[PDB]
Amino acid sequence: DVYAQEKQDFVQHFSQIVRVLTEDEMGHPEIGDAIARLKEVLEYNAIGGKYNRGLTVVVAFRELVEPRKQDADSLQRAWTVGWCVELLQAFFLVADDIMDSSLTRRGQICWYQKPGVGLDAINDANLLEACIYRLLKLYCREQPYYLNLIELFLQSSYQTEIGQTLDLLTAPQGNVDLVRFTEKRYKSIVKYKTAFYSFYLPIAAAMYMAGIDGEKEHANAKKILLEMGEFFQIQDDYLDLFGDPSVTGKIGTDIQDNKCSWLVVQCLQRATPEQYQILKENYGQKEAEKVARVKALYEELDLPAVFLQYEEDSYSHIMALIEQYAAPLPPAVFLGLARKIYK
Amino acid sequence: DVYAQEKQDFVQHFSQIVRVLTEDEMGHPEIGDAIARLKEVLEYNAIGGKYNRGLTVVVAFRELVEPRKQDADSLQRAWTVGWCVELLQAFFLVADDIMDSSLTRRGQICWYQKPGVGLDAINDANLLEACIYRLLKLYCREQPYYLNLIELFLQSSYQTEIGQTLDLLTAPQGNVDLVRFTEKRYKSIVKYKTAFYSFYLPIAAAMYMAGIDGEKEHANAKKILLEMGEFFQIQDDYLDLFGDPSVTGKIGTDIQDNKCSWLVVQCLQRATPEQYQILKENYGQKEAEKVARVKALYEELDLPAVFLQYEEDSYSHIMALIEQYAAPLPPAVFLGLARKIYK
Ligand SMILES: CC(=O)Nc1cc(-c2cccc3ccccc23)c2nc(/C=C/P(=O)(O)O)ccc2c1
Ligand SMILES: CC(=O)Nc1cc(-c2cccc3ccccc23)c2nc(/C=C/P(=O)(O)O)ccc2c1
Repeated sequence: DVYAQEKQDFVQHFSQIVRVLTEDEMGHPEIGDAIARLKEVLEYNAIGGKYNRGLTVVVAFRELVEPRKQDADSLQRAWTVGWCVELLQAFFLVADDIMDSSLTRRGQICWYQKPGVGLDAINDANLLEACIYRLLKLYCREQPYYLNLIELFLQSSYQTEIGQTLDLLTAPQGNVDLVRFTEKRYKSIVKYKTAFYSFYLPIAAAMYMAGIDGEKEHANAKKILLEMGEFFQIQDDYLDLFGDPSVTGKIGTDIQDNKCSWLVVQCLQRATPEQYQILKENYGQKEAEKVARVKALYEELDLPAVFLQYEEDSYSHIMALIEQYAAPLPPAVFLGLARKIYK
Repeated sequence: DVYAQEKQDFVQHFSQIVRVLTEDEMGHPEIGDAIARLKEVLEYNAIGGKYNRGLTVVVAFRELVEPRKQDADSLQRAWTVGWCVELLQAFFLVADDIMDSSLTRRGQICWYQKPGVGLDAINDANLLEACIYRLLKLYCREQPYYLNLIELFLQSSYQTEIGQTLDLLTAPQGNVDLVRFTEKRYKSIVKYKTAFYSFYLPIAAAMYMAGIDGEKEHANAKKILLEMGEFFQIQDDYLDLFGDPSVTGKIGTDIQDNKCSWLVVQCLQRATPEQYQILKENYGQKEAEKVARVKALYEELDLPAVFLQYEEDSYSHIMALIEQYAAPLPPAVFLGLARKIYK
């Protein structure tokens, strides 16, 4: 498995990334302390996840470039670009965790929750973002796709932030309103908040690294990748509730947290005025009594079967997209990822 | 006065900036709400200040470019780049206000303190940052200084964030330690936190817009501009305490807020072990009794005269820098600004 293989050389490349990002401290000892803090931030925040978005950059680079044109240097840049994706994510997670008052991330305490950190994590989240562009400069400045990468990370930050704004408008911190939890609104939040950076960004960055810079190829890649993104989030919402917590490594939280899960959208789409009332009361409460009452309504409305039919239809449609829009890219670029996303 | 003049056309250009930044909503009504929120953010945060950094871009552009080469379009871009500086600042202020738990900014309630906003201002601060690069793309993508501007805003965000990290390490939220309040540390905080974006960035952006892209000219501009920045912050710390609040439009806060003011650095530099003890007790307290006791120690240590001698020496040195490093730029570029900074 292309991913499992690559994981070692990718994670060992983090040591280099940090060394390089703490190198300006040598010529400027004045900022040494801030750099020392920068090291803590990266070491805590960029490490610990599965590195799936970062690894997509590498996997795609290897499938888009001739093994002859995959010299030591190209690879060093490929791992760096994957790391910039992880850095982009680490920045939205640090920030999101502050914004949603989260306690834990990847099982460990959120960076902002650490004693001594707090709201100083806001500046930390900005520093993780700064590193993206610092790395792009250090590794890619002489490459023709340099401006291309800069722009894509930028466009992706804005897409995500715009997505976050939409999500923050939909489910406010102290407001319960299932009215604005529509299918049309859900797909948008997922497109802007998740899909762009999670799916478009990693292949898109490898495409540019391979010299595939065409507006249309990118648009074809985007057509496919955004749809995969839509399925991924819908699956994440399903696995949050109905998913066995052993394999996933997560416990049900969407219901308590008033989140705009696909389940609630579907529940709202298919409900009698009386069925809507029960959810109105139970959804959003930190009481196992009410949390179990919501799962009982989803079950009654046969949503686990509305999802199974959706996963069946989605995989079908994604293959129909791959057939239609892969060319001239190798279908393996999208098939490798689809394999990971669907079961 | 070059600034006072320019202010009108600059502030009227904000209407265009917002129109342009809310234009993607027309082709994507899905995100309309987020864009509507983006409008609130810009309208509140980017408007209300003196626009001094933004106006420096314009003033410098006008002094670096031949009036013949100052066509309608060049000007539209010049006002946009000035606006990107204001947008850069609006982003550090929104974030800083959250980080330091500030109540008011420019007399009005901090954006995060507004009912319904709160920590959602973190995402807002990120959106103001996104707009910089969105504008640069919309107005400057066909220009040879395009990558140059992108990079400078990026380098300046990181410089500022690195500065912020240093400042957050120096004076922690619940920790009183005057030991790390050194001259060497103060100059660094000021260089990274304030000087780079406030002084280098605006002239530097106009330089690139004028086709002055040389590493050495920029380094010469930087030599001068960073020194001006050092004087500006030292003056801001002085005016915070000893300055008449009518002309300034601010009331003394540094002492209560445990801030690494130049005054405290000087007080610490020139103090008997007994004089240090009095400050140790009084500095950082929300009690008019202790706040007045600190101002009495600064007064006794003749710091208002240590500042007057410093302002005398600084203006002298800044002129010696202008003589030495202005060429081939017109000295008026730096003299116009120095005029504004010194009395
Ligand atoms: C059927 C199924 O459970 N699929 C599946 C597939 C992936 C996934 C794999 C490869 C590339 C990706 C590229 C983009 C998005 C996802 C992926 C996946 N990723 C994560 C990310 C962890 P982190 O890196 O945040 O710490 C979590 C759960 C996942 C589940
Ligand atoms: C002797 C003296 O008080 N000088 C003086 C000069 C300026 C200043 C002028 C022009 C360009 C600049 C460019 C960079 C920095 C400062 C300046 C100045 N700016 C501000 C910024 C306000 P805002 O725009 O935050 O809302 C506040 C006080 C100021 C005082």
